[PDB]
Amino acid sequence: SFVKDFKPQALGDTNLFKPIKIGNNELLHRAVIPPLTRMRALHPGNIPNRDWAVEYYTQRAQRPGTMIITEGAFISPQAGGYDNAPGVWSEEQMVEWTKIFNAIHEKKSFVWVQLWVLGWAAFPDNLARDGLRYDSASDNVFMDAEQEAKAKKANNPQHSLTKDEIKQYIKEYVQAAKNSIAAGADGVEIHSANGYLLNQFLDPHSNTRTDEYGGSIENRARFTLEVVDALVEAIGHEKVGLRLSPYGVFNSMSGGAETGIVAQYAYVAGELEKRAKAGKRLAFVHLVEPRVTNPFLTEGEGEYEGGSNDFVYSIWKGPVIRAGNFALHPEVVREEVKDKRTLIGYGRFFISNPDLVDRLEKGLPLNKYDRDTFYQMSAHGYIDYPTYEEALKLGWDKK
Amino acid sequence: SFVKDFKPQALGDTNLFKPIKIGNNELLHRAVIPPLTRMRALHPGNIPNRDWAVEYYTQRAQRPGTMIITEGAFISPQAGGYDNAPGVWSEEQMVEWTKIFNAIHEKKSFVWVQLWVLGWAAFPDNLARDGLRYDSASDNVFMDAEQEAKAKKANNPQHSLTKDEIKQYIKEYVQAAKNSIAAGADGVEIHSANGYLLNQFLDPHSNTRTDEYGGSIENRARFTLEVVDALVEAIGHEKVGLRLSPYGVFNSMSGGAETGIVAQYAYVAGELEKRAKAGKRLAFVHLVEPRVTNPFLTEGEGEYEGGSNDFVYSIWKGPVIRAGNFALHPEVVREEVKDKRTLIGYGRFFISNPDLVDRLEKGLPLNKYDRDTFYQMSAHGYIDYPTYEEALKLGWDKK
Ligand SMILES: Cc1cc2nc3c(=O)[nH]c(=O)nc-3n(C[C@H](O)[C@H](O)[C@H](O)COP(=O)(O)O)c2cc1C
Ligand SMILES: Cc1cc2nc3c(=O)[nH]c(=O)nc-3n(C[C@H](O)[C@H](O)[C@H](O)COP(=O)(O)O)c2cc1C
Repeated sequence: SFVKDFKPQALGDTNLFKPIKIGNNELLHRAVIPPLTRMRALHPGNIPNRDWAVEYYTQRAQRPGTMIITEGAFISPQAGGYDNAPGVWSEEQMVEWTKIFNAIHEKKSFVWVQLWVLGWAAFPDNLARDGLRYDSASDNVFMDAEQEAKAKKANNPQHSLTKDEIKQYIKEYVQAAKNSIAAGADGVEIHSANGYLLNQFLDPHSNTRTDEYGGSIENRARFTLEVVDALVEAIGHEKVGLRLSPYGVFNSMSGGAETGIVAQYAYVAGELEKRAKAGKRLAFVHLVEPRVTNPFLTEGEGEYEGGSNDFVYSIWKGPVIRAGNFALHPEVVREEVKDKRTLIGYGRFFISNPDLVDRLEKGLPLNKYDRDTFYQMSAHGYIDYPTYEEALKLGWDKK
Repeated sequence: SFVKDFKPQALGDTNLFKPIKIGNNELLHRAVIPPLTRMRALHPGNIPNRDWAVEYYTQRAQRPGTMIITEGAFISPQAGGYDNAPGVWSEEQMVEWTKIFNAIHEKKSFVWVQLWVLGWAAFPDNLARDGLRYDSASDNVFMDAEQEAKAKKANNPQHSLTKDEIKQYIKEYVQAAKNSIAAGADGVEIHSANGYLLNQFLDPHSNTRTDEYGGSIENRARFTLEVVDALVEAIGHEKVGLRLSPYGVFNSMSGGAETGIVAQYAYVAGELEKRAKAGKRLAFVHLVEPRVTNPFLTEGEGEYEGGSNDFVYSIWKGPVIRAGNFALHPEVVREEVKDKRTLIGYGRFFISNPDLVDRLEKGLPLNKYDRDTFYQMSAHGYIDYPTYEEALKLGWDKK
């Protein structure tokens, strides 16, 4: 059905439909598809789903000029740990990502691969099966009880990375960014949000290191800015973006309770503008809003309103994509895009509305999403959500 | 005359007239008199002006319940360097500050002494006369040409403080805070703004030290937070406040051009809320707005609007006094005091309008200020600006 009690509002008279250029791409509108894990990749191999992934992405690439950021893709085996999310390190994987990049491009939209490394959010048993370590910034703080039980049972203890092992993750990040560009992607987004490895080094609760990768604002951001610097040398700054969640608490990050958290992220945004001055301005900064602190909570659960992402605008002066509970609040978006360099990420509603960009333009109803197939190895709940027309021929009240 | 083309607006229906408690004081309204140097103290001795200072302060303390922050007062001889600003280290000085504190208190208003240390803004010749060093965070960066000529001619070179000399400034800060409280002040404001010593240690352009007082966000804030910590142990946190100017460029500070500047100040605001959690919440944070980047520029000159002070509210959760070009913009104040823990500092217009708080309440015209007696050793331009009544009996159009 459509979202029952929502009152749509057309947004076509707003800057959400003005073109803007991001990197080398000329978006026709500013609604972007933020990275969404769906768990349909194939085990063994972390292969993009050979039966349904081109159609899913082809479908969401339908309104021309859309920026699409893929699911997070693992840069290498040690970076992974979930059997059914895709990676971007092997030939077999790059043969199905090429097919996907081309079909999006057939539709004249654009595609940015999110590079993902799990840290302590990985399942330590999977990793153990495969001979891999269970990594994190430190080893005396664990994500949670379940993860702790899981590592003891796999007998795969959490491991504090050595400098030489951080350096190998910087080697795999560069390779995986060269492989995505070589296969046809328009750019890569570095995932340094949502409690995954890079964010475990940025946060004071998960990073209790004493070396130059922890213990100060400057040392906690170091691994994230080496990765930005190696990928801007490897493939160019117009092909790189950075996702950050300042106030997120998913996967045991501190959020707003750490009184130091605005300084930690202000510092990253400042270094990123330092580089802009020296010529190397990244394509965009992507921010998860505090209005969603964990994406597995229903819209309106875990709004963190003792803090705001607006500080970033004072420091970074380039395009900002913002994501988090914007589809059921077009009144909030209308205000937000009055800013001229703000793009809006719509995540749960791009799952359920393949044609979200026309619905937003025209003010049409929105298809409800089914939270039970967000992760399922099915086509159902993946490629079978209907466009408005189809939902009308289906008679989703209105027939 | 009155400010010719201004259109007053009564503000009595706003939160600028709701009581609020700051430290131990219960302000009857939220317009506060920010620290204003006027150069009427006596040489030798840096004595408060024995003929006109009680009347000036008595006059501005007229509407009951006003918070008054004094002129900056030098904590000790080495902290000074201007002959005619007052200090708070000797018995002769404390005998005239007592008289002043009592007359403000007679009027049932409150008085907070600003503790001041000059660093490189001092005149190096004066200091040389007296046997004093010309201090700063470092010695290979000088404030400007004039200051540089002045030090060479006095042959009083800029000196990088040793740790032991920072420690002696922390001893004099505590003493001068105990002397003001012992003489009757309601509290002290630490001046760590406007390019003076503590702000020379906070800023990356003036602080090129390699030790633990420079070279990182954490080390540049260290001298400012030891001073906060020594005064909260010496006289209690409800008696201490901190003034900061994030975007100021007066006295050669970086302002908005340093891409690191929001992180540097976010970090100070975070440590200040860390302490609040441990019980020791300071009385207030006082911020100079970017709408005035140097106070010797006319209203509307040097507005810095590529940055905002609103980040501080995300981090510090206690009272905030904001100051900077608010008297000719009551429409901006109306919006700003919708926040429930915001006080407004009015500086050039409290010079010229002894009764500013009633004029603001009632929407009356404003007396122009005379910028040539801001610093003069005269009563004229100090205690002879008229109240509205007197300006009407004088016939300042309307008679
Ligand atoms: C099912 C699902 C999977 C997600 N997986 C990822 C991911 O791969 N990488 C990422 O950065 N964010 C991930 N997110 C977060 C979304 O990108 C987005 O920040 C948030 O859901 C947007 O809020 P919204 O859905 O209210 O628009 C995921 C969200 C959903 C709903
Ligand atoms: C004549 C004069 C002297 C000043 N001296 C000081 C001082 O002693 N300490 C301080 O922190 N600010 C000083 N200031 C700055 C004001 O406190 C205030 O931040 C700024 O002038 C307020 O802006 P406004 O005058 O537009 O209200 C001075 C300002 C003036 C106009």
